[PDB]
Amino acid sequence: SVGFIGAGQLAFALAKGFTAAGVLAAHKIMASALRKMGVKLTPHNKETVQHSDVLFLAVKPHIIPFILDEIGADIEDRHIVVSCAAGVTISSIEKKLSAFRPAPRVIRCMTNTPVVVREGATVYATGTHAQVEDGRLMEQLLSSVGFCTEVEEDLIDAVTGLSGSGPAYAFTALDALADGGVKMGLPRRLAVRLGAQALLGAAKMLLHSEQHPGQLKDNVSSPGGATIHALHVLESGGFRSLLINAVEASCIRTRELQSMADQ
Amino acid sequence: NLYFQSMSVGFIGAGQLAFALAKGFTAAGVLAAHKIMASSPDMDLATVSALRKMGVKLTPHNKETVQHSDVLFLAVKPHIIPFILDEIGADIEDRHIVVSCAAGVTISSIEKKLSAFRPAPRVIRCMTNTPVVVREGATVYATGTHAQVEDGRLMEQLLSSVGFCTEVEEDLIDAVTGLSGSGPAYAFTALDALADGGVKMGLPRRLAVRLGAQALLGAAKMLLHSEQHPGQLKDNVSSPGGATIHALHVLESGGFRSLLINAVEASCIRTRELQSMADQE
Amino acid sequence: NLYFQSMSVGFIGAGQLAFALAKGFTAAGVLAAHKIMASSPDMDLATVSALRKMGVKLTPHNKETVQHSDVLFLAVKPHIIPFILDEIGADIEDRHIVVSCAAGVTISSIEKKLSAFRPAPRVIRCMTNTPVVVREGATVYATGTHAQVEDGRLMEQLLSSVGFCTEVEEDLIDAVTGLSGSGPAYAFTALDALADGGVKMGLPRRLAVRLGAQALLGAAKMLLHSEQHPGQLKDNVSSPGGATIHALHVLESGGFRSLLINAVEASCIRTRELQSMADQE
Amino acid sequence: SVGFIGAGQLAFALAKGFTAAGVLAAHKIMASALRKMGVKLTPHNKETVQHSDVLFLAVKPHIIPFILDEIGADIEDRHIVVSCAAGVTISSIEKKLSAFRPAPRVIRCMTNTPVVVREGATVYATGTHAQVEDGRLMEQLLSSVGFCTEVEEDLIDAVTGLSGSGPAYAFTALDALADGGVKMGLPRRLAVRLGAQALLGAAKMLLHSEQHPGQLKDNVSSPGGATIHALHVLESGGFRSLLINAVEASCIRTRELQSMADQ
Amino acid sequence: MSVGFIGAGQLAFALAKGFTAAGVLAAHKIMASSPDMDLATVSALRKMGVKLTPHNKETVQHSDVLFLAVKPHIIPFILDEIGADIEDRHIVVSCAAGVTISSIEKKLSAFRPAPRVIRCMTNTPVVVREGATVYATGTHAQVEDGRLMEQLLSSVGFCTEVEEDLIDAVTGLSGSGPAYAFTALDALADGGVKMGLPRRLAVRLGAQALLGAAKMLLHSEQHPGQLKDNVSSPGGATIHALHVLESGGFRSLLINAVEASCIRTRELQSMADQ
Repeated sequence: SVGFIGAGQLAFALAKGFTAAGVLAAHKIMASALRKMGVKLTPHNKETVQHSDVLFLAVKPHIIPFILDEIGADIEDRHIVVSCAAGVTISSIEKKLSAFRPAPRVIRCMTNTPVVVREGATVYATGTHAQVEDGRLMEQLLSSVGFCTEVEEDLIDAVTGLSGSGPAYAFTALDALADGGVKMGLPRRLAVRLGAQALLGAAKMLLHSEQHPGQLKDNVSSPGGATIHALHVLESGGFRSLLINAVEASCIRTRELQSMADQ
Repeated sequence: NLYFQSMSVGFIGAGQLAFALAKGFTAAGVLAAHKIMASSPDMDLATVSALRKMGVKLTPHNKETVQHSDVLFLAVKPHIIPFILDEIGADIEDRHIVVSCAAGVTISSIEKKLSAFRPAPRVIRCMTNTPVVVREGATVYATGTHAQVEDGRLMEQLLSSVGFCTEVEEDLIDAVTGLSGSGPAYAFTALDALADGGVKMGLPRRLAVRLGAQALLGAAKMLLHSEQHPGQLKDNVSSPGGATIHALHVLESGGFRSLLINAVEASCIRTRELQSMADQE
Repeated sequence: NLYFQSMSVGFIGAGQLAFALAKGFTAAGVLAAHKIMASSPDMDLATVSALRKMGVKLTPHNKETVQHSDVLFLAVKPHIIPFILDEIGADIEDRHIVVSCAAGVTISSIEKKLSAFRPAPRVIRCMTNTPVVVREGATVYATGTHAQVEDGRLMEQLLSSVGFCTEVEEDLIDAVTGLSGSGPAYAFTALDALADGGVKMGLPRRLAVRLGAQALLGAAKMLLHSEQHPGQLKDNVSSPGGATIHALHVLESGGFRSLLINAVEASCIRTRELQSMADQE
Repeated sequence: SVGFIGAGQLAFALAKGFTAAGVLAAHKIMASALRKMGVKLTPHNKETVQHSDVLFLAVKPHIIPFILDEIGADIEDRHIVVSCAAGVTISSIEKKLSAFRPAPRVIRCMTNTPVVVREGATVYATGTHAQVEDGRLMEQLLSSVGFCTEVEEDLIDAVTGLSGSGPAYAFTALDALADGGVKMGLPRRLAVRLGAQALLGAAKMLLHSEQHPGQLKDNVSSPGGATIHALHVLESGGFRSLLINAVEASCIRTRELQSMADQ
Repeated sequence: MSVGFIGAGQLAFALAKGFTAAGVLAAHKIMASSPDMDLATVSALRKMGVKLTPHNKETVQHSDVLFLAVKPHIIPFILDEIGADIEDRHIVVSCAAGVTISSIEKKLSAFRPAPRVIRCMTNTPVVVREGATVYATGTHAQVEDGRLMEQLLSSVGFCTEVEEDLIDAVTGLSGSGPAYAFTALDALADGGVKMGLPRRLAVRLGAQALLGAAKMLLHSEQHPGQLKDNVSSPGGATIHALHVLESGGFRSLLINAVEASCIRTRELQSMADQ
């Protein structure tokens, strides 16, 4: 049994991904188009906690404690509490929950919206009292909707900057690539389709290759060709540096949010 | 569905594109490796020996590839095409469909050269990309004057086995080159850079490369499976005050969007130049 | 609908905002001009004499405005608010709703000052903008500790007569200031620049000003009447190879988008500073 | 009776605008959601021309002649031919049509998509054989869906750069303003609503004022305030120059398209 | 002596207002003609005492000195309209942007030989009698014509004779100059408002600062760099501010403007000479 606290864009994404995986029946999950896929709903978080065994929390960082205060009394020995809330630290969750019952089993998750098409990127960190089997169960569950691996909690800020914010970098890139295609005479719908297919195929090539991305870049840029001409104009605008800047900005903002959680 | 489990394919050229197409086609099961022959001027390349291990037939003689083939792919550097056409023109038969992947080389230029030998050559111009090697390529094609309707149908069936494929008017192919032709190199560059940023912020390189590649693959699949605008998805995922909208602002401040427009335009314009450089000679 | 055709409104301040609100309210017919009183320290301003011609009552004495009013708008420079509250605090009655439009001045700071005199002051914080003068303003409000539910309802009815109006949590008002508070100045700047571009390309200035203002008004109305994303509308209107997508590229190359993000952020941050500068004193 | 040749985004926009104006009944217009509002449809341009008195042409520039060749024989004395096609010159239309019948009555229109909410910006130029009453009828028709005025044909390129492309500049601006609002903590939907309302209100203020936009800027920027701080950061990025660059780029591209028409 | 204006735009008004404010001409001796005269320009000119008429030929018949202050591409049309009405007594003074003495003489010479033509590059501050004007004399202008022109244009500001091939550069500098100043003053006022000044005071102080600095330079033998040195105390506010101007290439932007305006003027002279 799984539950969600928050019905944001990441709650639906995970529920859609889990049900599409066939790893969970839609009626064994309740949250606090969901009904269309057969997801029980409620406006009282206490009802989800009662229902749940593994319990997800999807809320804004500054909202989490209020759910914890409300449900803290109902956390049982059986519960694994999995927080996806951006910037909320394991420490802040355990401190709240330990006021009610000692040894809350807490896992901190950093996932992304492509779990909705089962191509997510997820990392997780295990809390003070999570047993070894809890982390293994987490990895098996989140592996059903994409890549999943364990990290130390102090890398989640960096992961956020890369694969957490990554999809938005890609949506920005795909909008611009389609603008470029339209400038050069392509219909908008075809430009969006072609750019998305190019990025998907390149990403899969890299994941299926043992080679460096620079190596694949080299392999595809013929001497004097169209592609190396285009790579030059990327380089002249500092394209690489902007993506480094982005990962860094999102990571650093996550640290500022983690500090507000730990205040 | 058209029956072609018994047709032969040839590549003039044995480089990255010929390898990627042969690998994708055989992995799709639509062609048996022994029905594929590729010819290379320098048969000491890495792509050549990998074609051998696949079971493709390799030869130094372009005429042998022609005599083997029903579908004939031209996958050589562009300024080589006029010499290849002179070399094999008299070996083109009525059965041949000639599929040019040479960037910028136009249908008219190919038909002009081949018409000197036998009238009505069946020519298709293709714009595809290396991710056909994992069957996720992006392919467009344009059909020539003497290409029968069934030739375009066969073309689309074959290239759809290794990725997206659709027919366009020839005058869009230069723009497609700037977008999905060059597209994978833009993504490889972005992925190297994203991984550098992950490493700067403390991730191991191997994990940074894996995470950034998975983010890009997932985002692209989301867009393809959504009816929605990429701006709508950007809005959907960017929580107020959060890490992502902070990172998007630093992308905007460097003109990130404009660089990708610049790239599509430059690749397209260079493709037009190569085509005009061709015809001046 | 709440009956208030018989309540009196007062403005502390008689500047641009007080004029714009009085003009919008009277043009909406929701208030008669003689039910409005405004007080100014310098009654030699242009806004003062225009208020006179409208039929608004003008006075130099802030206490007289308070004794006249049921709804009391504070529309003065921000660092003036502490002195005004000291001056009129003992004149606040149980009937008064105090509506602060002072940028950055927080509900807590106002309630602290007014609580010294009479407990439970009814305070609402407003963030509105000058286009209320043509009844197309953008207004948000936040209700204070002692504001009854009906006070927020009355507030929204009144401010909705002159534009969009909705209730927010107080901690969004700084961001609203950066966006719709300052927004009209960003548009005036853009319209001057657009007109310069029209004149450069040969249009008469008067026509350039009219065309650019109409383009902006129409585009904004389209967005408000569409469910769609502004990126979707940008895609809808940008024909392949056309004039508009060429112009969008030059906007992107200068980081146009990032400048507007920078502007919203700077106005918001300055608004936070003014609020913190307040409380340090 | 009115007809449309092309069912692009501008054909629907005009038909939606005319029907919303009550200046035309939807069934007195045919094109070559339209049926939903009661607009007769057909795939043969010759059928619209037969049906029509005033005849609009909405097609890509490089497509116009093919409609003219197809319908040229059917143009009658009664017809006013109104081209909205981007970059297609009066000269290129009259030259094609005069091969069939002398003295075609041609008007060249530069309108924009906000005609769909009856806030368009339209200019028109009258051709060699348009009578005076034709231009007056045009102005009355296009005034029902926004501002309309006559110009010389050699200003249409400039108008395109300003009010033709203008709405896209505004959609770009509104997306960025909403990104800024979201960065500073606002929900996306509220940020989009507030920014659009701010731009609409500012534009209306300017249209209802006799004052200069600089004058309204001055009137609203209080000393030391939030707004003048934000205006400074616009100025430091050359904000004004980018909008000049845009009007110029769209105008110049229109000239290049007019040259392809006149080749 | 009497003066005519073909054209009633901002520059013909400025000259007419300046000439009348100077008293060198009684306004009833001034005629202006336009096919569509601005609503406020009619009332201002009529209250000024300026005779108004829609027919360019009435202006010509009325005038001894005849200013042409119209959009450049209109000029060939004007010259063909009035060319037959030019007499020996006429001095034709062109203010039209980039219209060359050659293009005017070629047109006028078709009607009567030896048209007396002067080309003028003036600016709008003639309206407050602080204009900057240069002029070039044409092939058949007599020596006394140039003298009369300089005496007239000196009544409303600085005036000196130049070779015609410097008028493009003069356009870039003093012709366009006032607009550079108006742009500068708006920005300086934004800066004053940013730092806490009321808009009205900021506008007044910046305009007064510019006026006084320009007068200092005019009344000085000294280099502008030398005046900059005299007012910049060590470590002070002013040298700090000059540094941030330097870091943005302030000087280069003004050189760019002069050059761009000059070069645009040459493009307009080519169109006239086409």
